[PDB]
Amino acid sequence: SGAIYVGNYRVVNRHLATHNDWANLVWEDSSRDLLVSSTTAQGCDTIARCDCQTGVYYCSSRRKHYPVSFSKPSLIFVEASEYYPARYQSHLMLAVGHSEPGDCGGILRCQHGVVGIVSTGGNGLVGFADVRDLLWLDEE
Ligand SMILES: O=C(NC1CC1)c1ccc2c(c1)OCO2
Ligand SMILES: [Zn+2]
Repeated sequence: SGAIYVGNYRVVNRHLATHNDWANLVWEDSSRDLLVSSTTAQGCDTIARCDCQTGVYYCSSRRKHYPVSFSKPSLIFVEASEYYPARYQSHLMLAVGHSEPGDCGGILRCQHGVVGIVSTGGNGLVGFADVRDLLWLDEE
């Protein structure tokens, strides 16, 4: 599990999105596994506007932050998880690391701030849903 809190906006994996998230929807995309919902109390995180391929992610199926090199956001054949079938996911940045289903929502961060959240995990690869192209989060 896990969310980003960029102001009064909560960023989560679309597949972990709660009834409250859907009842306070702002934007969602199934091909990315992203959804953003409105909050009443403000959060403590900032989004990265950059082309970094290095950072640190949180891996809940280990309780560790791991430093990683990660691939640029792309259309990636993911395969059967507990929460999706085998399929392509868009804007998925890839790194070599531990990612099980429940790791989803772990933050990937660089020197520029939050890069994205864990979305995918298979064959010793962790996949992150990029949020860097979503420029509209910082304002409004
Ligand atoms: O190891 C993977 N998981 C599923 C095969 C079981 C995996 C397969 C294809 C990918 C990928 C990850 O990231 C870029 O495209
Ligand atoms: Zn960066």
